[PDB]
Amino acid sequence: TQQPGCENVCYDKSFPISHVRFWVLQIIFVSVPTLLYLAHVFYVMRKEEK
Amino acid sequence: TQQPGCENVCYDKSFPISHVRFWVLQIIFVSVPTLLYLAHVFYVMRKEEK
Repeated sequence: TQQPGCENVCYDKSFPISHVRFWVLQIIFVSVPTLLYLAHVFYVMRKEEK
Repeated sequence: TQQPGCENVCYDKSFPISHVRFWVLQIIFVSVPTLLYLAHVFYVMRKEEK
């Protein structure tokens, strides 16, 4: 098309969120509970030491 | 503007009819009664001849 601004609005409609950024979000939210448990058990060990 | 087709629609809005063509219409409609009278009196003369 020759319509100004049509390309990026159509791209935005086609891709609400990028694939790689969505996968980054997925992997980060998957890793969050593991890091939470790691830090929690580390501080539990610190409490046990004292 | 970069909008396709805006230039000619704006030209059409600005100039509903061209100036020279409007003046041609004016002069032609002004001449019409003169030609009508000329031909009419010519045929009246032809009738008078016979």
